Amino acid sequence: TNPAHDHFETFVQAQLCQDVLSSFQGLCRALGVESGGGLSQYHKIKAQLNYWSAKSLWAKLDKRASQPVYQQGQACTNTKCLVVGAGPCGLRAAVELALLGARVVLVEKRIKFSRHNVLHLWPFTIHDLRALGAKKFYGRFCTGTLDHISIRQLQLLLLKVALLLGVEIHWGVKFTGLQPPPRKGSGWRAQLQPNPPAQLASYEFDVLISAAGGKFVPEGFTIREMRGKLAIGITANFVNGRTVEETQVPEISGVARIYNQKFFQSLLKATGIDLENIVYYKDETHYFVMTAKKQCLLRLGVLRQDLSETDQLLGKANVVPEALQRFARAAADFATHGKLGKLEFAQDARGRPDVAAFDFTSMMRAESSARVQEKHGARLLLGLVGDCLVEPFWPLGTGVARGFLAAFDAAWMVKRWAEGAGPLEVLAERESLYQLLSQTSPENMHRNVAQYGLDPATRYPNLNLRAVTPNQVQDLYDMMDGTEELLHWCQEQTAGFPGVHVTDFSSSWADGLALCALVHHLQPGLLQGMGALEATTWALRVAEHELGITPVLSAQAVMAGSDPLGLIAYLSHFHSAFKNT
Ligand SMILES: Cc1cc2nc3c(=O)[nH]c(=O)nc-3n(C[C@H](O)[C@H](O)[C@H](O)COP(=O)(O)OP(=O)(O)OC[C@H]3O[C@@H](n4cnc5c(N)ncnc54)[C@H](O)[C@@H]3O)c2cc1C
Repeated sequence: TNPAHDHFETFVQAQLCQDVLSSFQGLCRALGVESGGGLSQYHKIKAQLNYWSAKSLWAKLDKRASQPVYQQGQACTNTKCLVVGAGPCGLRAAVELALLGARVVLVEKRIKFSRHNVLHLWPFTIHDLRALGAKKFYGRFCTGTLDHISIRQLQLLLLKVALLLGVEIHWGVKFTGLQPPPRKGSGWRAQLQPNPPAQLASYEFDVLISAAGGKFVPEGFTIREMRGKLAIGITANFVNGRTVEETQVPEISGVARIYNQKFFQSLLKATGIDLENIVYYKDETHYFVMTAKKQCLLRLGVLRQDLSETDQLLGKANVVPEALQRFARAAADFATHGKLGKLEFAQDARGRPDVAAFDFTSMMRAESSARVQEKHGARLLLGLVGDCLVEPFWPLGTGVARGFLAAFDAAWMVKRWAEGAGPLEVLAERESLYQLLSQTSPENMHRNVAQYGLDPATRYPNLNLRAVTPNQVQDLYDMMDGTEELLHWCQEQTAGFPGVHVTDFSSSWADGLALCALVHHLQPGLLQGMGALEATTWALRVAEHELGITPVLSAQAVMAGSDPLGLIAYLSHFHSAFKNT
C-alpha cells in the first residue's frame, strides 16, 4: 500500500486545528517535503498524490492556480508577505497571495479554532469555497440549500488550503507591531510575543496584510467610529442531535420586529423577553443570534447595573451568566415553537454554556484599507483585511463576503505593487476600490458569481479605478527618510526673510510668508507681515500677474499643507523661469 494516502486522508478529515497541523507534518515527512515551501512544495505534494482521492481537489486548485491573474505563480514571485491572523479572511488572503506566487508567512495568536458561532454565506463566497474543494474538506458543507458555516469549520477549510499551498504559519505568536529597518540595506520586521523563532523574528517582508479582527489595527492606521442606537446582541449555540424531529424545524433567516409585531409581542407577553430581532441557523449546533435593548436586559437581571460605557456594560462583572442562559434558551425555545425539544447548551472552547453578549451599537470603518511606509529605502505595503477593516453586522450576514472582497482587493493591490507601480498609484487604486466596500451587496455586484477573480472588474460593475487619485492619497504614503534641487533653490531664494524658514513642500509654506519671500525676492519691490490667507493669496495673485505663473494649488491647499506634489509642481515653474538667472 501507499502510507502517504492514509496520511492524506487523515489530514483531509482533521477536525482539530492541531490535528490538521500534525497530519500535515506526517504527510509531509511521508512525501520528502517540508511545510512552508512555496508553490513548489504544492507541486511535489500533488506529484506524489496523483490518485483517486486527491485528483478532483488538485483539479479545482489547479483551475484556480492557472487563472491568468497569477501568471503561473510568477506575479508576486519577488514579494515577501506577512499576514497577521488565521481568521477566515487572513487565511483567504494567504491563499490568494500564495497563488500569486508570493512568499506567504502567517502569524496567529491562538492555537485552536475556538469559535462556534455561525456565519451567513453569500452566493459568491459559497461558490469560491466550493472551488477551493470545500465539500472535500468538509462535506457537510452547505448541504442542499444551506447558507452558512460555523467559524471554526471555515477556518479549517482555508487552513488545509493554505497549508497545501505552502503558506508558512506560526501559532501562539502575537504580532505587536513593526520594527523599522536598521540601515539602508535592510528590510521591515515584525515585533513578536512571546518567543518568536530565531528565523521568524529575523524574517524581512515588504507586504503586511493585517487581518486581526475587530479590535486590532496597526500603527499609522486610524479608525473612524460611529454608533447607532444602543443595541446588544446575544448569540447562542445548542446541542444539535441531528434527529428527524430536529432536522424538520425551519430556520429563521431574519424575523424583524418592524414587521412581525404580534410574534414579538407574544414572545414578550409570554416570557418577559423583549427583542428587536432573532435569527436561527441550523448548523453543527443550533445557532441563535438575537438583538435586545438595555431596559429589557436590566429588568430580567441579565445585566447587574445601568453602566454608561458599553464595554463595561457587557463585561464579565456586569453580565449574569445564569440569567443570560435562561433568557437565551427562553427566546430560542419560543421562536422555534418548542419543535426543537428541550434545549441543551453546547460548550464554548472552554466548557461553560455557549452564550455570549456583544456590542451591536457600532458601525466602525477604518479611514484607509492600506498605507505605505518607507525607511532606509525599504518600502512596506500595509493593507487591512476583514473585521479590522470594516465592522460587519452579524444579522445582515456581511462579514465573510465583505472580508473576502477586502482580501481579494488586497491581493490585487499586492499584484500591482509587484508590477512596480508607484506607491501613490497602488494606494489610489486600492482606495477607489475601498470606497465601494461599505455599501456592497449581491444586488449591486455582478450576477455571474461563477467567474469571480482577483481582478476588480469581474466583481464590481461600472468600475472606476480612478475614483481616488494619487494626489489625494499622499496622506497614506509615509516617508521617514530630483526634488533635492527645488528645495535647495527655494531655501536660497527665501533666505533673509524674518519669519521664513523653508524645510519642505508642506508645513514650511502653510503660513503665507514663505511664498511672499520668494515672489518679493524674484521681482522686487512691490513690498509687510500680513495675515495667513492674506499672504498666500497675495503671493498667488502677484506671481500670477507679474511672473506669469497660474496657481496649481488652491490657497487653501497651500495653507492646509495638503498637497506636497501640487506645491512642488507650482514651485518648479519659478524654478524653470529663474534658475538660469
Ligand atoms: C468571539 C466572536 C464571535 C463572533 N460571532 C459572530 C456571529 O455570531 N455572527 C457573525 O456573523 N459574525 C461573528 N463574528 C465575526 C466573524 O468571525 C467575522 O465576520 C469573520 O470571522 C471575519 O473576521 P476576520 O477573519 O477579519 O478576523 P476574526 O475572524 O475576528 O479573527 C482574526 C484572527 O486573528 C487573530 N489575531 C488577532 N490579533 C492578533 C495578533 N496581534 N497577532 C496574531 N494573531 C492575531 C485572532 O485570534 C483571530 O484568530 C464573531 C467574531 C468573534 C471574534
